Amino acid sequence: AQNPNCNIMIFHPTKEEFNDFDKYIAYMESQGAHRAGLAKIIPPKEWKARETYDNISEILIATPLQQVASGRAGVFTQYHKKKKAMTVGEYRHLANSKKYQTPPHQNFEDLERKYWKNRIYNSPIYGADISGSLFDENTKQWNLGHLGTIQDLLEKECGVVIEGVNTPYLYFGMWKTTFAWHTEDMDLYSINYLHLGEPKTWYVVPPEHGQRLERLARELFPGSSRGCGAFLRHKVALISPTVLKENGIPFNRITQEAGEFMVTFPYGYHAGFNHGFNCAEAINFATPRWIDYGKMASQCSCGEARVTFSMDAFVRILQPERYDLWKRGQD
Ligand SMILES: O=C(O)CNC(=O)C(=O)O
Ligand SMILES: [Mg+2]
Ligand code: NI
Ligand SMILES: [Zn+2]
Repeated sequence: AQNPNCNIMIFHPTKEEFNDFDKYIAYMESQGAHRAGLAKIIPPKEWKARETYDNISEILIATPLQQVASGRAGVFTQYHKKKKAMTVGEYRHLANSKKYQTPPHQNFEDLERKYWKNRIYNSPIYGADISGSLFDENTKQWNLGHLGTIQDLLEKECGVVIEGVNTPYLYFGMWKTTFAWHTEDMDLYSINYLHLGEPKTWYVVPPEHGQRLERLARELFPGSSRGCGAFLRHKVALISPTVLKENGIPFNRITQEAGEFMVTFPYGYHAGFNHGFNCAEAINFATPRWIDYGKMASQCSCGEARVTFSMDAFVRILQPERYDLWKRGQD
C-alpha cells in the first residue's frame, strides 16, 4: 500500500504532465497521496495563472465576515458577523493596518505558535466565498474555472443527468482568518490555488481516521453534538494541534505559499489559517473514486449548514433515503 503513514505528499509536475488534470489526480492517488487527505502541487515553472494581479483592487467583497471566537485557545468556535461591503483595495489596507497586520515573527513555526496562543483574542475579517475567478481565460492548464463539472462526472459514471452548476470561489484573507474543521460538501474533493500574498497553513486528518476526529469533536463540543448529528458541517469548530496530539488524533500540517495548489481528498477533514493578506481561489470537483464517498457522506439536517443549489441533486440521486429529511433542513 502506497503512503501507509498518510503523509502529505508534494508534487512537481512537468509542463507536459500539467496538461491532463484528471490523469494527474489519478497519478497522485496511485502514489498514495489521498491517504493524507491533502496534497500540495507546485506548478511547472513555465506556468502562470495570469499575467499580473495589478488590477484586482476593484473586486467587491459584498459581505466581509468578522470571525468572533468563543471558548479556550485550543478549543473554540467562531461565528461570522456580517460587515459592510468593501473593495479588495479597502480590505487590503485594513489587513495591513496596525490592528490587523501580521506580528513580527521569526519563521512559520513561531507564527503558528502565536496563532494558537492568541487567535481567540482577536476577530479578523475574512472575505470568503465570493463567486468568481482570477485565472486568465487563456490559461489552459489547471484553470479552476475550466474544470469538468461534478454534474458531468455523475452523468458519465452513473448515467443520470442532473441540474446544477459548479463554479469557483475567491477568498481574501488576513492574519488569523480561520477555516474551521470540515470536509467538503458531499465529501467532494477541493482544489485551492493561492494566487497572491501571504501563506496559508493547513491541518488535515487522513480520511481513514476521520471518525476519530468526529468522536473527539462530539466530546469537545457536547451541546453542538446534541443539536446536530453532523455539526462539523456548520464549519465553526476549531481544535488546535496540541489538543489533537493530547487526544491521539492522527493529523498532518503544511504551509501553502503563493503560486501553489492544494488538493483536499474525499472525507479529508481540514482546518487552517492565513498568515497575512492573501487571495485564494477554490472549487469542488469529483472523480470516479468520489462516488462512494458521496453516497456515504453525512449530512446536517438541523438547518444550520444551508448549502448550494447543486447539492440538492447530489443528495437526491446518491442518498434518496435521506433526501426528504435533508430537504426539510434546507427549507
Ligand atoms: O481557503 C480557505 O479559507 C478554505 N478553503 C478550503 O476549505 C478548501 O479549499 O477546501
Ligand atoms: Mg479590480
Ligand atoms: Ni475545504
Ligand atoms: Zn446541523
